[PDB]
Amino acid sequence: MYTLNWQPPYDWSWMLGFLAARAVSSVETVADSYYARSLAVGEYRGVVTAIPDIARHTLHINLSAGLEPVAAECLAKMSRLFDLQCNPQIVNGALGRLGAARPGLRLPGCVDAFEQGVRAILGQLVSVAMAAKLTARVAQLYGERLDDFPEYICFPTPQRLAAADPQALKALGMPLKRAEALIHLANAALEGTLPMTIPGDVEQAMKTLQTFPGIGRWTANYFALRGWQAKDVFLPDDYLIKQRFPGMTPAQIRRYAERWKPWRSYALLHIWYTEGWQPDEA
Amino acid sequence: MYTLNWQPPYDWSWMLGFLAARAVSSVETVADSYYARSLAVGEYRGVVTAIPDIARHTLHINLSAGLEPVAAECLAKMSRLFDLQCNPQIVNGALGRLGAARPGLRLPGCVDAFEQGVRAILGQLVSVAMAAKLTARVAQLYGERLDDFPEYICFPTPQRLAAADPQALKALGMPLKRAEALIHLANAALEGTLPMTIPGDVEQAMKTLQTFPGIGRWTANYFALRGWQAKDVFLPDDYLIKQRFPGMTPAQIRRYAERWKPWRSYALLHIWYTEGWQPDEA
Amino acid sequence: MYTLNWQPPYDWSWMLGFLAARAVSSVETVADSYYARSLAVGEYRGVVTAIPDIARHTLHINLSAGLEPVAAECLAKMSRLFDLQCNPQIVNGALGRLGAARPGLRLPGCVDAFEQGVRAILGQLVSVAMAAKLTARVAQLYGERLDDFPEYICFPTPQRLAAADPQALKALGMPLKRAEALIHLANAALEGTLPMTIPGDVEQAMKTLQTFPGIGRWTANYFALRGWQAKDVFLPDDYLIKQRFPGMTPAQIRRYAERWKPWRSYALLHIWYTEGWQPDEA
Amino acid sequence: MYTLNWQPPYDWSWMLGFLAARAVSSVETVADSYYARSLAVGEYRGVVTAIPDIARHTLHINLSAGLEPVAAECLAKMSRLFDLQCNPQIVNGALGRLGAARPGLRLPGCVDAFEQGVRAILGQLVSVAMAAKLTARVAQLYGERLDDFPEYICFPTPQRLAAADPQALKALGMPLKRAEALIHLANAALEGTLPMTIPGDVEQAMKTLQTFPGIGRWTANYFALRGWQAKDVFLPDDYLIKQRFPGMTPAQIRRYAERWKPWRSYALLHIWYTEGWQPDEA
DNA sequence: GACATGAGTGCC
DNA sequence: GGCAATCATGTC
DNA sequence: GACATGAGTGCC
DNA sequence: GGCAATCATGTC
Repeated sequence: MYTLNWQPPYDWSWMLGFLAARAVSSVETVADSYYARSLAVGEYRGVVTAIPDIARHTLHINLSAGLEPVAAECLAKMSRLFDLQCNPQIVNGALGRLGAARPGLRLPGCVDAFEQGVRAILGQLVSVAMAAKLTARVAQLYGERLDDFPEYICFPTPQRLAAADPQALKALGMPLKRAEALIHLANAALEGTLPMTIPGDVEQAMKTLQTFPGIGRWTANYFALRGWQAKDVFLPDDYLIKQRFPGMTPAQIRRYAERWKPWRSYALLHIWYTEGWQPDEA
Repeated sequence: MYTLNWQPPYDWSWMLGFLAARAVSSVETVADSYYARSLAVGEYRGVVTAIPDIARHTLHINLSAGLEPVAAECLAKMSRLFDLQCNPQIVNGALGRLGAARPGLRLPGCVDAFEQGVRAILGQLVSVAMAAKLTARVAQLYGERLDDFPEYICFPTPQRLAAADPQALKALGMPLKRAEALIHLANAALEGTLPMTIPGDVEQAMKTLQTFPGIGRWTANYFALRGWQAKDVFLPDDYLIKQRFPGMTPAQIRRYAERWKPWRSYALLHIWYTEGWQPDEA
Repeated sequence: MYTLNWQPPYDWSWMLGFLAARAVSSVETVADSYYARSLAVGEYRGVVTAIPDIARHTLHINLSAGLEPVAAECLAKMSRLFDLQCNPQIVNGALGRLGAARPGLRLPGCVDAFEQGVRAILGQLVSVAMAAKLTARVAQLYGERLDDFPEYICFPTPQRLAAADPQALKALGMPLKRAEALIHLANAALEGTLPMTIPGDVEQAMKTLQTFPGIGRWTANYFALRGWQAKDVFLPDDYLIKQRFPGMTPAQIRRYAERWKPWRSYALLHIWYTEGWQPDEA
Repeated sequence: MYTLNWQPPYDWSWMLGFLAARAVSSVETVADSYYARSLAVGEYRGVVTAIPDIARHTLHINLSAGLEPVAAECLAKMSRLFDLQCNPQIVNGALGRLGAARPGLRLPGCVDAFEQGVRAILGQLVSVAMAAKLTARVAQLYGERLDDFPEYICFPTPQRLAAADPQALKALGMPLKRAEALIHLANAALEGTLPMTIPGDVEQAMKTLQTFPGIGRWTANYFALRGWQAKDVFLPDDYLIKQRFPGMTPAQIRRYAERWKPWRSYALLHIWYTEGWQPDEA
């Protein structure tokens, strides 16, 4: 129905693949040719379906009737999720060899900063697959089911999770601390204390984010990267990243990563997805 | 040349007139058949042209090339400015009598919360046409002029204002306290403390806003109304509103306005634009 | 055994009466010729007896064996409770007529500032008689009994009250907020945040005290007066004072009392103890 | 004139030696048989003279005419300075072997926490003799000369040091952060933030102190020991202490020191004044 | 991974 | 020796 | 209009 | 009494 453009190349299989690994049952549905999920903009709700068109370098977006009133916001959330803004020539030109194997690579965003904030926290310690499980369990117990599309459920809203009983969330498979970290976030979301869009000083904002309980530096970075689509953040505390920089302390990795400014976020994605990558034999 | 929907009726004449009066020279061009303004989204920028199609309840948005990479957000920004989501048959069904004269009334949003915040501040105590002229100076001094369209210039950014010399701001025609309010506001925008989108608890967010130097309740209320497009806020401290409710205290005005919950903002605009309106003998 | 002197005149009759009215059962005992109470200084506990000898205008102080190791402090405490440093000639000479009906008048101090802090809060609203009874129940429930004097019980320490159950204190016949105020006051004392001795800037010190939940301007003033024996503070919010200055508002009473600087605390006691008194209608 | 008791044994030779090496010229005088210093309690000033009587197990105190109105507090001040409360049988029964060589060891206190605070900071990273001269300058540059004893000057008051040129102090012989440490300490003293008497939670109180500029864990430890006469603190970060535990780290020392609870303050003193001391090689 | 403890360094 | 910036431990 | 004072009122 | 909400009032 609605259509947006993007600049080639765009590695849709890599992206869909990435979203598929982390998809949340009842919330999203990922296939090799499309992506679809529940979505709530204020009191408006429905199902969004994104269908890429390679030959045309266009993305077709359909919205169920309930979302039509806020169509444009839905589109903007979709464009942030898929990084339609990216100019591969600029980024690939800057990274050189690091991104030559997958020039279509994009930064997987999100459709809602609050949701991404919840996703990032439950992503702590556990595995990608396991986090998706847990999130799926939190969506289950706290999300609203779409009247018009029963199969789908909306990601839990801030007001709902802010009222949740720490004990209940704990019961789902997380320490009490983690559950408290979630409740605190929902409240910050309600008060306007959790930046919902990228802030002017990502560094300062991430720092402030770290005063939140349950949110350490890994969570704040990963959150800025996904929740804000911050393009210049590396994840030196990341598990897989420690594996890509054998025997290197976080500050070492951070300093090494500096050579990729101002597209560090993109370099991170490349390192993550380069099987045998290893620092330069220098 | 994208297109967005709107439900009828929609009083474009009234909407353009509202924006026209507050149009900031070099930023916005307001004619009776179209709206156009410079627009900056991150590093992306250009000019936006909005053309209403009464013919079939549609809004045609044109984007210059420099904004195409972020077309989606641009459209979202416009939908918030023109209140495209509004279902007038629902609002007027609630306001009844009060909105029967101008059923096509809409809430004039903004295209950026920070900009709107700056406008709210520079709108304090002075006349409408005055705030406009004054704001245009600020835009002229701290704005980034477009290369694609030289005639236009982008609204100041938070980093540019956060770094402004207070006195230099004062010299433009405002007290120092106001020049300082702007600077604080920009900082808050820089570190993610100024909610850029409507928060879950508008009351709470407004309370917090009032702790900002230069921001009192009238400014908070007004900011929430236009900056977040909050639909249920009234301005009992407004100059004109006080005239509409002869000899009533803010609390009394607010008690009275409760009859229009949950659409107090619409009620507010109708009362603002209804010369000679007076309260019932309730 | 121990002896401390004073400068005449001293209205022991009044001093003992005042104290007798506010005496806490099991804690203090007030006769017409002597005063006595339980007393703890660190881990040193015992009973103190003070017998004033008008004839030789000296104060007889006897100490149970348990306090002998910290005798001097016990002495300094009795001297603050009885204001033996007072030079009646300097005060009665700076007050004129106000201090004539009883020039022996002394500022009734306290034996421990935390204790006085508790007494100040429990003294809120209720009569002097009820405050006493209420304070008696707090002592009985959290107090420390002296192994050598089972009739006597030590006033609750911060360690016990800081750990107290809000509902337990409430059950003694006080609002939940008052109980919460006590618990907080205790924590401050544990943390070292409650001035246990008169601070250089009583004004600033009191202002800070008012940020304590449950402590308003009245409690702070009365606390400064009794707990720090600050000699220049008035109680313009005091109920009885309000009646001594009919028609006047807090600040007017406060503007009037400035005439008695820097001995406003004494003036307060005098105006307090003169049923007739009334201001001079300027 | 006034007499205070103490329990044997009491190493007066050592005590006076400790105070003599830290004696501030113009403030205090120390001799083989007595101690004497300026003393200010409110607007009352004068000279205090302490003379020990070994025959009677007593300390004789003499006050100059200007301190008589507050004699008892003066006495209490001397008692805290000379640790008259100490029961050597208890401390030695606990320290065992460690204090067997000088069972008359006492904890040298102070006559005022603020002063002690100032001395703690002025003694940072310098020799006892230098801190003495340095403090001496500070005393003369901001003190209160006694009219009845011209060569004696009262230690600077918090108000006087609060309102002091941060450069003038530097001039006397200290860094910039050094003088700012004083000025801050003074303000804290003016508003009642610096505990003047031992708090119920020494650990927590010290933690807060470390948030004071210029006041680190060492000063906070040494301040608790001398200014509050806390009896169970230790100084693992002390230069001399480190050498008494060759190699060991602040945490290891700290842990070995626990064997002396609840009298670590005493253990410390014995270790400071026992040269060839070294822990059990075990 | 978040978080408090503790321990290098290393500079005014 | 106050004080900012890392690492390495060790529960939750 | 923001923003300190200061009062009233009403409900803990 | 504490305290939040509310209503002038004077200043910038």
